[PDB]
Amino acid sequence: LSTASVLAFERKLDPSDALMSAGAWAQRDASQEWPAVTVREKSVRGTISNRLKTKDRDPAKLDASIQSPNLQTVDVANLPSDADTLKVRFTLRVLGGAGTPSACNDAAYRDKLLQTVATYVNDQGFAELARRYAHNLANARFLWRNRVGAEAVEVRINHIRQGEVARAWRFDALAIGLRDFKADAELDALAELIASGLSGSGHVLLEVVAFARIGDGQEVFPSQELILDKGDKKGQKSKTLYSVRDAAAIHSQKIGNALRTIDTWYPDEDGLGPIAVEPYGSVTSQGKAYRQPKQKLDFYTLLDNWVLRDEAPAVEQQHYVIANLIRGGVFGE
Amino acid sequence: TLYSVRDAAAIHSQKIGNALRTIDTWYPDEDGLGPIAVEPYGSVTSQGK
RNA sequence: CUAAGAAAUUCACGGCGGGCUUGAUGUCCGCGUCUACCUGGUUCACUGCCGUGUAGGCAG
Repeated sequence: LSTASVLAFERKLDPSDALMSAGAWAQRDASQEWPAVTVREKSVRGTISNRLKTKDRDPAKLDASIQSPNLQTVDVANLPSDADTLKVRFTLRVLGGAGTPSACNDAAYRDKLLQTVATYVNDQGFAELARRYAHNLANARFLWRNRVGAEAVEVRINHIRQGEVARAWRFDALAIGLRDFKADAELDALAELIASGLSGSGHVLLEVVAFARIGDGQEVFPSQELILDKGDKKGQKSKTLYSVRDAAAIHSQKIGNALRTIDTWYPDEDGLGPIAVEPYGSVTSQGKAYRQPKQKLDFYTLLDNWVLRDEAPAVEQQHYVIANLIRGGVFGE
Repeated sequence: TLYSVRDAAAIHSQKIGNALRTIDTWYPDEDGLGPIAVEPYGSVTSQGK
């Protein structure tokens, strides 16, 4: 018996597009009304400071190229000059039961995966993965470049049942560390709530409110809208920021990628900090191919070893595999 | 067109940032001119050199 | 059984120097607005001396 070839693990822990507004610190308690940060426009005259060749380039050509300016046009977004706090608000559906997919060839593989995910729900419900998701919510990983340089970052997490509240935590993202993962009673409570929310025990819907003193007038960093620019259609414009209806927003993909930094046992290194959890797991910015497929430590070959040969490595690799299936994606080519 | 914000005339942030980093006094030409801005291929483009 | 399935995609920046917009002018002529009226609106379903617990007689 072989396994299914067309498989589609689905999205789970879906965050919303984070909207940004701006106001003053210590009046953040009664703040549901702050005006949105909007993407402004300005012009740039710069030099050319990139690396330049010494072969097949004329001396007069590079003398004419360095000494002539570059006049591009970019987008920015700043806080107002009397507002020193970047508010970031988003919601987070926690669905439940990310084990089984909904695209399967083999019925025997599908209920076999149901057998092993019911085994994992039986012996221990989602505890350390819930710890790591609740701790990424606890600090400000969703604040990417908004985090560094801030003197005070607060995370407030409310839970939704009806037009009312169920619990109101309060997390100090400066006091809560960045690298070494610990556990505390509020973090235990949030990890327990979404621990119920992950194993299909019902419906969990959260909304997270963040605050950050940066300083009045400073640069915020919404995400960047992409463009191909392959050859022709060069353009007067660069740095297209991302927006919604009249506000500066962060993509769902990148705040989800901020939620999915779990793996501390990748085989390349273990003291540099965690990386992003994905098959062929390697962060995009570094470019170094972490989690080489020629070892047994993929999601592909490891799932093929774990569902046919019925053997197992240590429990942390299974935490990585269960984080892969909570992540979603494609198994097989 | 002059740069502005809501109801206020403004200087860009990078113009102030350029005026802060005018430090370099060891470009190999001379000390007769003075400090220029720190830059790779350190170029005062406003005088074309 | 949602054209099924899924995705960090980026870091840096000096726009600037200069200028004569000016000359001249007829907005005109004429006109019918008129008929009738209940604000008691409660101008807070309320303001005050007996004990600051529903515990009192006034042209309220």
